[PDB]
Amino acid sequence: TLEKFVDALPIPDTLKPVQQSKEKTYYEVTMEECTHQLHRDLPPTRLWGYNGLFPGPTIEVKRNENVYVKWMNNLPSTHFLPIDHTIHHSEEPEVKTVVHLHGGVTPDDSDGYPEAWFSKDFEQTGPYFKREVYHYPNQQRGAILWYHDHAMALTRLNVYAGLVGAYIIHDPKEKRLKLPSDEYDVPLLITDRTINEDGSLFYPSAPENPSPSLPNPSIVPAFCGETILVNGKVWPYLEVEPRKYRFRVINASNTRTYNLSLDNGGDFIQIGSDGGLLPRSVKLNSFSLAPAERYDIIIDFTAYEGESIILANSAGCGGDVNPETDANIMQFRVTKPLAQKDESRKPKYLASYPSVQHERIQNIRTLKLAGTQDEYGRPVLLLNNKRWHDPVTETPKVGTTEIWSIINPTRGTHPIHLHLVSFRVLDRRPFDIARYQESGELSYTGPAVPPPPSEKGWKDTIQAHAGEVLRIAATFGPYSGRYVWHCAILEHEDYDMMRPMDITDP
Ligand SMILES: [Cu+2]
Ligand SMILES: [Cu+2]
Ligand SMILES: [Cu+2]
Ligand SMILES: [Cu+2]
Repeated sequence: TLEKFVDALPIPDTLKPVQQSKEKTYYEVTMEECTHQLHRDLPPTRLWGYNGLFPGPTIEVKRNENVYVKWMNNLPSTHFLPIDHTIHHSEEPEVKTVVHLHGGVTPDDSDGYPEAWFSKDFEQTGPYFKREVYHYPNQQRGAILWYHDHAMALTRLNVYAGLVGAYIIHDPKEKRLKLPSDEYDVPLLITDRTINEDGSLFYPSAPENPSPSLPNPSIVPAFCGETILVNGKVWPYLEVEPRKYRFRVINASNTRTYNLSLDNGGDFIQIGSDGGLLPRSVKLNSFSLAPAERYDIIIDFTAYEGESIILANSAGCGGDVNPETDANIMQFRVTKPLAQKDESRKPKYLASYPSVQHERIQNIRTLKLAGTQDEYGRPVLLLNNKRWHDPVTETPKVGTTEIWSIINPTRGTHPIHLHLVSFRVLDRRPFDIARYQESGELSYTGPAVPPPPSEKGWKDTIQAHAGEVLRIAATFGPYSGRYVWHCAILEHEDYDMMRPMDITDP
């Protein structure tokens, strides 16, 4: 297996507009079969990429920039990854695609609804499709967003194939904080993969111990890659200057949760969560990062000139972490000479607090993380006992604020994500699990615990741990329409831990 730290980290180019005016910015991105080398010692890999790139081009926008992206499909009619035709019921094309701007404050027909998919040149289109050219008005806080495929029953596959990319919102009012910028502001999209000797992607076509019950192919409830990539390279190194850098850390992995640290025991400074700048910077030695979460951090290399510091990982996936493989993410080498004085800062005071506003509670939704079992013996994961196709039940009123109480009686954590909104985190609290499943009755086995400082700002994707109740608060708006919410573990999302979320007007 593969030598760590032999390839330089790619930094995806910033996409140039096809057309741009003071009034609007117009982009085109076309999904393409392409080939790229993921490691010095691998034959080139066949992948699917936005504009033929893996990752996709980084998109950079200003707050309130009036942006249009025409997302196009120029992919083969047949997939190269194992499709399990038994998981959702229809004839439709095999390959369907739709692009979701994760974290985007987006009108509903531009949010990438799972059933607004389209095939090559939009020849066929799912029943919720309305438009070719998506509109992102970016009337939101500066933040790290990312874009990826969201097609019904295909998300885990189309993302694994390479359909991911970063999208950054710059709010000019933050410039005065003098945070590291430009070359010193670098996205890190982390994706675990398993790669065959011939260089092709491997994604499992059935679980461990294929019971000869199951279909072929069969969806699996979890995927753990043998290798870790950052920005499309296996275990890369990045040469940095001895100074402060900002990194936009994005977990673009299907299932895997990371728990990140530096091997010299040095510290990160977190300045931002999914929803933007935290009110105050937080010094951390480590942090958890589940699928779809984003951490905006500063790493201060000033005193570590000449050193090699590994970005390490302690969280296992399907087993204890292996020191020689998945315990490693990437390696910094502090050997780039300074291009100029480091005029960047690491302030304490970042932004006005979340409860700067008084909201009033319209509704309290109690939501259970559960899971029946299917025809073939496989676990099916469900939000509050509903399938995706059942009539909508999460129906908040535009303009109003709800508390959502997520109850997780399962043995694992679920990163729950809501489209459109970001939200504050209130608390987590433990409970009698056997009692909850035996009777449907909820008894707390300890006090409510507030979030850690990492989670005191704005979030859109949030870890709900086993045996706990998580409470979040969201004001739903500013758009009304048809959106979704789901577990961000893609293997779960596709079967069937995803439900519609209607935000109503009258
Ligand atoms: Cu999203
Ligand atoms: Cu997503
Ligand atoms: Cu899940
Ligand atoms: Cu989603």
